[PDB]
Amino acid sequence: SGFRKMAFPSGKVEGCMVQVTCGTTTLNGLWLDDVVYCPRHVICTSEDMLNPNYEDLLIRKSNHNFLVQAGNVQLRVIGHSMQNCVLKLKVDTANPKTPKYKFVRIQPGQTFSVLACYNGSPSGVYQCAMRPNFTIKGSFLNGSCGSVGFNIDYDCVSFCYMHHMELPTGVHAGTDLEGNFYGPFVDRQTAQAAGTDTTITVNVLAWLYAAVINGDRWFLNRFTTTLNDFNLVAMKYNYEPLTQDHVDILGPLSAQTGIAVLDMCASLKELLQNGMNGRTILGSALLEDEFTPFDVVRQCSGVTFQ
Amino acid sequence: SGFRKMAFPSGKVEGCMVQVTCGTTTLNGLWLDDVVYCPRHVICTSEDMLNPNYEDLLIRKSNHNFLVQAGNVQLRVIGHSMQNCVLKLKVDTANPKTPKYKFVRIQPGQTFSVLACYNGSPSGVYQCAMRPNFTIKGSFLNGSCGSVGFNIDYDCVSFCYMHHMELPTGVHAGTDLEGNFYGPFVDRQTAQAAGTDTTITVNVLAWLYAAVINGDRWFLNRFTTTLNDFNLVAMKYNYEPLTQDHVDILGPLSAQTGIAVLDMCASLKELLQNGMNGRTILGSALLEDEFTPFDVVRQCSGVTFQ
Ligand SMILES: *[C@@H](O)c1cccc2[nH]ccc12
Ligand SMILES: *[C@@H](O)c1cccc2[nH]ccc12
Repeated sequence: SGFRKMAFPSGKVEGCMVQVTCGTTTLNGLWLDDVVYCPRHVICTSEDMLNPNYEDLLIRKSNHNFLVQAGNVQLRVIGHSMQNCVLKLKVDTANPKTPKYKFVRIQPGQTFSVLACYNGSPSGVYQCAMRPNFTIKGSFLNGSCGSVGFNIDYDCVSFCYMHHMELPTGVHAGTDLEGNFYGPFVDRQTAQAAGTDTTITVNVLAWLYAAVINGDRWFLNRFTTTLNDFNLVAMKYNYEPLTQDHVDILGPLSAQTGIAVLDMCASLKELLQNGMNGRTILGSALLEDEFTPFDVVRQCSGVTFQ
Repeated sequence: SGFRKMAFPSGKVEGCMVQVTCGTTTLNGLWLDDVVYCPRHVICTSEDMLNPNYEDLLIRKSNHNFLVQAGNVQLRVIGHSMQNCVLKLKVDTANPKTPKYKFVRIQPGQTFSVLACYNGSPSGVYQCAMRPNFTIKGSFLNGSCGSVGFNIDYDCVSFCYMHHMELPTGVHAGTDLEGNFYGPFVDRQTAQAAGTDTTITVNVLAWLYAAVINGDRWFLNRFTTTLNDFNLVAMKYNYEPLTQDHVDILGPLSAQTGIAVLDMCASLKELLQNGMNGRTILGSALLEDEFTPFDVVRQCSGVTFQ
């Protein structure tokens, strides 16, 4: 028992992190096979950081302008190209630590692990969710550009996020590993901002089920509600609508706890309308929305990876 | 910016995890050089699990009774011995992935990373603190015995915890890597229970400083307090006393924020006496006590490891 924000073991990703330097900009790159992936903003100078034409900036570069270091061993760049907002550097050495991997793009509401890095050296690992507004509430300092987010399934690493920048509210924006931004953000200097967010309803319900599995029951009740009536309440409190597919996805947790999904919706309705009245759920005084139904099932049931 | 529960990168520990089977009990072991460390309870059967004499149980064992598997490769046990509550199995192969390491014992109030494992395969990583009552609020299912907790300093892994058992409130107890239990717990079947806990005051103050660094200031005030007057309030709310050494340890964070330590104590006094009145600090509606001053400085300033 217990319930923690749990990241995937990071070893398979640690062996891919390298340092990329170009001019006076140093950031992180991801070394898979004989390609290093990094944010294209590495080719930018401070004056360039206003409205850059990256195609012009890149044609002016030579392979030898890119200094790539894997630990204390230098990698020879032998080609370079741009894909959307990422750069692809061919090096003369395939990474012998390349795991089996995929490049996947995730949905708002999904979670992933982040390996924060600086100067190509991993610093820490933590769990994040992609917000409905396509930002993530990360923990990043300068030099963390190019740190990646990922999930692991058996032995295969699905990379889903590369970090690019911090927005004015302190939240973070980046791309998938094809270089396409999550949300309406750009890698140039603008007044861009997060814009309005919502709470991930199906994840809150999953977490209430985690709580019942772990012995917190004070918020349960005899009442039930209809899906339409719950969704009218979700809308008032800025929760996102609950669909029949969400209900279906919650079936296994409902069957394990014996609590009908619509019954747990009635409990959530009461919690939004009454607050918590000084009590806690799984050590939190707030309704937590950064655990998916899958996250709850891995942690309360117990699957590993190799 | 941002502030997350952040674990150390787990790769160096993943390469040490193995599976140990004896009879019908399977759990995790830690393989360093040519020794595998695991809980001595592995030699116990269900009837033995009432008041076992482990010295008798162990003399009845042969090396060949211990099946040790590193991935899908079997390790030959060539010796065995008991140290306090851990078992030490000599194998015929030194682990080529052995990091530089130390066995350290930590203090209540300190934090560490936990690599949860099952069948010798790492499952997830998360951050924990050692509670004042010598338990930890972990996330563990059956088969997680022998999972370890650790910190990393530059390239050196300081192992501080091996997991043994779950107590009736759902919290967890284990040993240091010398096999000495944290707190008044034993590896036999009793009615043992956690017993009363307190809140780690210096860690709460560190986290308030993290919040100010990250832009949360609503809880600040002009007031100050004396150390004795704060400690009278800490005692009412079951917080642990604040010492002059705690004040000294908070000096760097105080100097960075310009907020005197005793001023931040006056803020904490107000928060205990008034609650939070519907607001949050670093995304929490509770006063968080599982970040040390060191944790705040690594994350709000930014050190890595190799
Ligand atoms: C580094 O990830 C990056 C990418 C885009 C824009 C930007 N500005 C400062 C760093 C940075
Ligand atoms: C496995 O860590 C362990 C250690 C002591 C007592 C005990 N009971 C069930 C598992 C276990």
